[PDB]
Amino acid sequence: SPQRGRPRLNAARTTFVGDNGQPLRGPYTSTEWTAAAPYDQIARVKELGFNAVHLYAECFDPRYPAPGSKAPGYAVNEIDKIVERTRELGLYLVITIGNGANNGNHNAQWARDFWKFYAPRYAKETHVLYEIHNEPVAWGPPYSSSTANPPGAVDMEIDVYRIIRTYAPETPVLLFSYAVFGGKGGAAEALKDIRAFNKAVFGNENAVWTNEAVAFHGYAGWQETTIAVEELLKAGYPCFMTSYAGGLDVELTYELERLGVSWLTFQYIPPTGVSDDVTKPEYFSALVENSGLSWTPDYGNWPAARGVYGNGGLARETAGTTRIEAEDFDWGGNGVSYYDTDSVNVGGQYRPDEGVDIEKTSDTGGGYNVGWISEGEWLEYTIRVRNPGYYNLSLRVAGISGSRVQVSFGNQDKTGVWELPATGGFQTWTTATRQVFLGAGLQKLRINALSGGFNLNWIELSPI
Ligand SMILES: OC[C@@H]1O[C@@H](O[C@@H]2[C@@H](O)[C@@H](O)OC[C@H]2O[C@@H]2OC[C@@H](O[C@@H]3OC[C@@H](O[C@@H]4OC[C@@H](O)[C@H](O)[C@H]4O)[C@H](O)[C@H]3O)[C@H](O)[C@H]2O)[C@H](O)[C@H]1O
Ligand SMILES: O[C@@H]1[C@@H](O)[C@@H](O)OC[C@@H]1O
Ligand SMILES: [Ca+2]
Ligand SMILES: [Ca+2]
Ligand SMILES: [Ca+2]
Repeated sequence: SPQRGRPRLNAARTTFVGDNGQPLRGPYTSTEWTAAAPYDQIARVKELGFNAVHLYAECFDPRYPAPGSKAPGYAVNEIDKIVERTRELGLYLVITIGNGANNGNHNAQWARDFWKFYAPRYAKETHVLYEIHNEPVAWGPPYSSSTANPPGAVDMEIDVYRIIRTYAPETPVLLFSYAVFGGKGGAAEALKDIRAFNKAVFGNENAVWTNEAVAFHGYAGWQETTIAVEELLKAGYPCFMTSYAGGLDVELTYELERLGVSWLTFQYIPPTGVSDDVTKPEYFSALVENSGLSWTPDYGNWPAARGVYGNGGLARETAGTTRIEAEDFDWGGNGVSYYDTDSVNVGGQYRPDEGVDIEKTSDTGGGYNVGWISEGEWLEYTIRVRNPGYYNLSLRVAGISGSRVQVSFGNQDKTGVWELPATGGFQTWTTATRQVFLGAGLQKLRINALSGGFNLNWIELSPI
């Protein structure tokens, strides 16, 4: 069977991982007011490096159970199709209740009845996880405050959890689905909610969860959301991102990858959804490609295996001058993180098992330079620009004759043709500088050798 094995908490207790130990990563679809996305459209997520699908299954009715209100269960035939199609495609599925125009709200009786019907229905589907309710409170913790808008969401979480565990004893549960989860303060407020949940459900405020995690969204922004997640992780509670958007929020994704946290992004499986289509490059694949983000996919060969050389495998951050040694190009290999015309490293130095040609340099500071740079060659360096704006881009270069380079950032040309002066010698060094406008974020710096005949020691960036 291609059916995926039950997700489980990882050893580090940071998130749910799959049957191969890898995080869950995926886009979303909806059966709230539309049919289930076709099989071939769901299949496309496998080629975009994903192994999961977020389903907004049904939208709640605030008026329920008043006359003419829409009851839960209306989409059952469409949800069954999503469950079957994900089963057969070897994908994980996270099912939740959506809100339509009523995000930051819920109807407790509607939620209890929804889960009463659906929990037993998919209990045995080992690829299916249950997320209690999307964004049930405007707009994050503490739900347990008597003045939360609206009140009683923790009672709903408790009640639905018990319903789920009665009929689906082994099914992973994602709790809270906080819209705005930000700062040490946010984590502290979430811990009030968690402690109250745990006391009611486990009889002990400090329960060690075996099959539950905190669902959250990214609307506090990447930095504050990352702080809040790190706090919650330190407190011993796993989490799972279920909805965020920047297109892909590359910055938060990078942080979640570092922290070992699974994620579902708010771009949709075609034909339809309320945001942006995940198969259009401008909303996902190009953002991943341009940034240098990498993970090992469950299916296919994309994204490429690559990353930062040195610096603990983390993106080199700008401030203040930031130096990137030419010899510290990203790992990933020929045609991926660099292109060299011969697979031998002719200089033999520093990285003898990659193709870039590297020699000891006599330049100030010593170390190494890239040499034997031939027309068409290129080198990539994954960096992170905190502050958007104009920077001085400096190349430390040498050459007997003049040469031409062009430098891209996130696959956008920032320099045009850049004529590098002859210095009269391959170890006679000069600094060439050009102003560039850089956008904020994780991005690959690419040196493109338009001609050969120059050596490159290092690259510098500093604000003008
Ligand atoms: O279908 C998914 C939808 O997304 C969920 O909200 C997310 C939230 O989880 C997080 O990721 O932040 C972004 C939120 O997205 C906003 O969601 C609401 C949406 O506007 C509503 O769109 C639906 C409209 O109504 C339906 O239209 C079709 C019709 O046939 C039906 O009867 C209508 O009810 C509604 O009036 C809009 O306010 C924004 O466009 C989007 O950015 C939601 O919980 C889930 O429903
Ligand atoms: O540094 C240079 C190299 O770039 C090449 O062009 O000739 C050999 C020297 O070591
Ligand atoms: Ca070579
Ligand atoms: Ca070369
Ligand atoms: Ca160097």
